[PDB]
Amino acid sequence: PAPAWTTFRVGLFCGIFIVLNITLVLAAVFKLETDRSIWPLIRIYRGGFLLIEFLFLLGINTYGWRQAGVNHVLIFELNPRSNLSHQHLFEIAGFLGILWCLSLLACFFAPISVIPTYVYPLALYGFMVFFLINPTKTFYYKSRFWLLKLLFRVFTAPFHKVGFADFWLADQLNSLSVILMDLEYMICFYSLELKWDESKGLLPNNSEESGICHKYTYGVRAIVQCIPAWLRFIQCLRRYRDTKRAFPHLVNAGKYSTTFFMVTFAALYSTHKERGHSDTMVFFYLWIVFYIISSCYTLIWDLKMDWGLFDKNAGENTFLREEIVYPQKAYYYCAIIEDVILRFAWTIQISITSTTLLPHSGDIIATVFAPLEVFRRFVWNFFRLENEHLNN
Amino acid sequence: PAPAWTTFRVGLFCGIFIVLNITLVLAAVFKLETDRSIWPLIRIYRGGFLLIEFLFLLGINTYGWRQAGVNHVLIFELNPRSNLSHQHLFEIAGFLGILWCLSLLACFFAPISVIPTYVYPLALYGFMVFFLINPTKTFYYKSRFWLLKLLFRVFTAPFHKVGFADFWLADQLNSLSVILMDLEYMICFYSLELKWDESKGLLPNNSEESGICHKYTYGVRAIVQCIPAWLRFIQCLRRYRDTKRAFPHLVNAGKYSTTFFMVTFAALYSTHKERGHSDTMVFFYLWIVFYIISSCYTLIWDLKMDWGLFDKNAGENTFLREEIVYPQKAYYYCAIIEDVILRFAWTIQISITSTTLLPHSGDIIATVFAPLEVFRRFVWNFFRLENEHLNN
Repeated sequence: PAPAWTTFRVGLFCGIFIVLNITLVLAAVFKLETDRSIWPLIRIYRGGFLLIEFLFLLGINTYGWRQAGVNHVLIFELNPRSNLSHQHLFEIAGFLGILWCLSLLACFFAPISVIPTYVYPLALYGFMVFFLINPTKTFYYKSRFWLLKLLFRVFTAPFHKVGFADFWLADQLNSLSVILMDLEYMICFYSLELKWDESKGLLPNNSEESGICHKYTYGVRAIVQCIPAWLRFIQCLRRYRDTKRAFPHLVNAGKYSTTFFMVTFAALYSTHKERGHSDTMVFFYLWIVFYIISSCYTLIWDLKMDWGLFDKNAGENTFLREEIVYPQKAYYYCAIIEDVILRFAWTIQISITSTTLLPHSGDIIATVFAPLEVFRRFVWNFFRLENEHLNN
Repeated sequence: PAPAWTTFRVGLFCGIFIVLNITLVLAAVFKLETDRSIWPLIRIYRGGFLLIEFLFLLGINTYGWRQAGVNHVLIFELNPRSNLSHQHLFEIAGFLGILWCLSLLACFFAPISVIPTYVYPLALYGFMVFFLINPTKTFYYKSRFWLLKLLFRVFTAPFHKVGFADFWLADQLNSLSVILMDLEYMICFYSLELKWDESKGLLPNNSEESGICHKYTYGVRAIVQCIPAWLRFIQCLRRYRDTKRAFPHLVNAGKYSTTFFMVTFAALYSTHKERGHSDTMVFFYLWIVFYIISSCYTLIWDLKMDWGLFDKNAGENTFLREEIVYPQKAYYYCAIIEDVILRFAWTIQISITSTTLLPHSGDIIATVFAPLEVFRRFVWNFFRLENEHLNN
């Protein structure tokens, strides 16, 4: 039984977040001057928005798991006597939303300072990380260090054994590639083009230094995008080498290997089109070919093995598995169809992120389609854990 | 314990109220011009602010009552199957505070509208009164219906039997004469003063006919002040008539008629000042006397019977009673020290809001001195019902 103080905190945070969003929308529509470049602001705050949203739906997921009766503490090897309820996740999400809204509003108005408007985002991300790395024995002194340990163990995956938590968190990271992409963008912007000992902050894009972060002449953007795929590929390879069972781990390695071919081919087509080479169209051709070969194959891995659906022993449960726990079948069907639709959109977003086509529109497309695969992951987790619980 | 939805609603409403208050303060500091008169607006919203503060303090009172272990249900003679915890009062107070802030902000800014400022208070108070008298079976139907029934019982006190709750709310209304005075000010302003078939709203007015609501006319200012005094007076007269006890029911007659004497002398003094007679200062002298015989008499009623301190069997509890249920006597000492200060100020406020003196500064004193008698009565309730429980 959660104390009422937690629920009161949840309500307080939700209300403050709601009004801050409303007033920030009003300030955006009214106070913003239209000539000044605005895109860097969204490219900076998109990561914060994505993380906050993901935390919220993770809380929803754990509440749903607890209500459905799926014993998840044992399969997560979590401590039964010390576990996090959804209310705490809601408080964390609300507090982060409050700080993000305040930071964006302060950047928007900027009454007075020494540096005009480019001081708040760094302090904001610093507050986030200091919350993450808090060494005191407070603020859920169990969850923070546990998450830090899991993150460090994932970051050095090829040496330690891989469990359920390891690959679960790795795949969750696989859907937040926009986080690290925007992080690298902010480093590149703040290190090379931005003059810290300067004023203003509306440098024209006609300048030669402009768009350097947008260009791929260094070639590290593709790598920084495909880190999670590499991590997952090497974890599944290590799992195979440990257990010596070829079929599942090799298929998983293939599914996670298609994406390096994706990004490498997209980058090569990009450099050949900017170089004006005569035969730039063939790499586009095999680009769509790899599109199909990756999408169709991640689809079959998702629907066949992950959820155990479309099985020939379905029986009376047509279009589902013989044994189910969630009573609403329409939720199953909607999840399948939406999963299919957004699977292609996810790799569309990857391609636009790593291709640098349509500078006017590509940023907008990435922005709109970023907060959708996170929703897909949220809905996916339900059925992944129900299947794993039934298998166990 | 209430369902967590209750606490969540309480937190949400409190947070939105805090954020609305702070943004209203910022807008007033920034947007408002100093030259333009603002006093009518604050005189309008004072009543709503006082009511909201009263509801909050009532919630705190009932929480403390339940915690201290006093059997308040029997003493109020309320049904045990339907009682309101502090959280319900908290959510109602937060809701009304939300609409109060929203209406004040709408009056303040008025970005796009047809009627600038002179419809919102009417709509707010109308919705409040409709909420009070909504005949449907929702939104705490029993509490509102019971309160309406007991209000009807109180307003016909000379005919109906008087009880504990009757005189309790009679006293609460006595300390809340400010809302009645402000309501009559609004009524006369809306009927005769304000310019209806015009625009903008408040405009500088220097004519003699302006400020008639600031004037006493003939008696329209004193009588509204002494409505609570007259009501409590006739309640005590009927009580004496039914039980036939001399001491308390006859001293309370002077208790509630001394304020009548004071307001009448205030009216005569203000009229003499308008006439400018030489003998006027004479009525000033007895004024102070008729000031004194009010406050120090009311005081000797409170500490001796209602709270019942200064008992001859005080013993170890210095200047207190021999039996105290509250843990610390520090609250008792604080109450005793604050009662004397706020009682005199209460009488001063009753004098000033009726004598129509100090035109440019008296209203400021009235505004600042309105929201403390509510706090005084909030302090009073604890000890009053505690002593009543001990008497029972």
